[PDB]
Amino acid sequence: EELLKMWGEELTSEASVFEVFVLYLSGEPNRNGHKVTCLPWNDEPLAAETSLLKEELLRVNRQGILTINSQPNINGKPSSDPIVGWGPSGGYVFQKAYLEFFTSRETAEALLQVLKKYELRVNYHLVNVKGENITNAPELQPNAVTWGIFPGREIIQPTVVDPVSFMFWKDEAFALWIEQWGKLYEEESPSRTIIQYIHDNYFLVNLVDNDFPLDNCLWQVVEDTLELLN
Amino acid sequence: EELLKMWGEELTSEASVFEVFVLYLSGEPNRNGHKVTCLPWNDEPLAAETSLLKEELLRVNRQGILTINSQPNINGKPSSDPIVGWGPSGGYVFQKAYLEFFTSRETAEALLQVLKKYELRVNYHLVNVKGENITNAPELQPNAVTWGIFPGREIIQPTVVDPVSFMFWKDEAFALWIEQWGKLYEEESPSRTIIQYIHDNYFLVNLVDNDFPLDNCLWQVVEDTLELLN
Ligand SMILES: Nc1ncnc2c1ncn2[C@@H]1O[C@H](CSCC[C@H](N)C(=O)O)[C@@H](O)[C@H]1O
Ligand SMILES: Nc1ncnc2c1ncn2[C@@H]1O[C@H](CSCC[C@H](N)C(=O)O)[C@@H](O)[C@H]1O
Repeated sequence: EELLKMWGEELTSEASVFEVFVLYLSGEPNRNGHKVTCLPWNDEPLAAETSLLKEELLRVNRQGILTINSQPNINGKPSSDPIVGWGPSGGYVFQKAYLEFFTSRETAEALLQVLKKYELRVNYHLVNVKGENITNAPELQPNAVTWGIFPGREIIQPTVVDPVSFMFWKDEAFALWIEQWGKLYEEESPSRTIIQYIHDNYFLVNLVDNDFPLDNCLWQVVEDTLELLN
Repeated sequence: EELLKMWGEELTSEASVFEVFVLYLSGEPNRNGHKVTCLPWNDEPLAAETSLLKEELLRVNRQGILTINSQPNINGKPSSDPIVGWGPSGGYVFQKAYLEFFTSRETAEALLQVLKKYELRVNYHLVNVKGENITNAPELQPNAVTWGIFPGREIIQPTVVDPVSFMFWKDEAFALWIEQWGKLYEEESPSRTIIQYIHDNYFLVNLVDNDFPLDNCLWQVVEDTLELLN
């Protein structure tokens, strides 16, 4: 009853879903006065590194690019930074920019068309519930996205985007629609209709911008998809 | 006969050894008109990254800090750079500054005294033929000194300074004096005296500055040792 109170008692349209993600990312309550304190993929409030890319995420989600995971790029910041720092003291820490999101088939086709402009810079991975796995991943090999350099030590790379492990995550990612939000609504409801439509027709998408020394391209990539579509 | 022609037919003093290293590092011939084209540890001309730190090495060796291996610090330069670049195209490549050298016991004690000022920033390792291994190495663990970040890929760290492997290199490093320069001179020669003295009384020393984003400290560390000594 508390989940169904924050995610809306009944969805009017896709817009309702778009708002549930925008109200998770902003601090604002819905029209009923309740904050979206979690989503099926998160169960938590955001980690503090998202403070670096909040407005951007607001803008992206307001369009229907439904982000479920993210990362700022970090260019060798002090390992003591309370926002991004980790590991032993006196080192440096690094990140690639990363974005994980669901999309409509229409927006997925517009994104595949725009990713031709960014092919070598951005690793991408689109998939849907029937398969149709599309990725530019080198030989289906991991991509490092977080690492740290520490005094007297080897490099530590704690975090990766593996195209093989993503295909096990896919099975959670799409089933968390029906199993935790669909089964929350009535069987025959237009709400269930909406959620079953999103369970079937949407693409899960992952992007990684490999140029961590530069400004993040992923926001311009999505602006370029909304240009092409609009 | 060709080695003994370039390393000098007979050493007057330690100064003679100091000059053989300075004439390896500069392009200049000795007083006899012959270039030092190699040393016992190298068998080759320098790699092009030394162009970035030549004058510095000239200055260091002119004092008796006999460098046998070195590296500039590199802060995420294009992986396509003909000087420093390596691996797949479109990535970034990184280095810590590194210096490997022999020293007199007097200069080794002056360096141990000055390394107290740089303790956390500079990894150091001194050793001599009897043992007397001194290092600040974390739990006797490797230190990364070269690495690269490439699109779609994990980090590659091709090059390390391992405090355990250094103790196998030690046995070459000191024996290459007697086995390739000492046995080049006569048995009873003052030249053999000189080389046996350097085979026994000198310390092999390795330093690594871990702050690759900053200007290299190692040159000021050696200036600080020549201040203390002088
Ligand atoms: N709905 C959502 N949209 C965008 N980002 C989200 C999100 N829910 C969680 N996140 C973010 O996803 C990230 C998980 S942590 C990612 C790993 C970490 N940056 C590393 O350094 O290895 C956090 O920043 C979290 O705030
Ligand atoms: N006598 C000497 N003094 C100082 N440096 C030397 C030297 N003889 C060789 N070198 C240097 O030692 C280095 C060996 S290559 C070191 C590894 C490489 N920089 C990496 O990126 O992993 C070369 O730069 C070479 O020019």
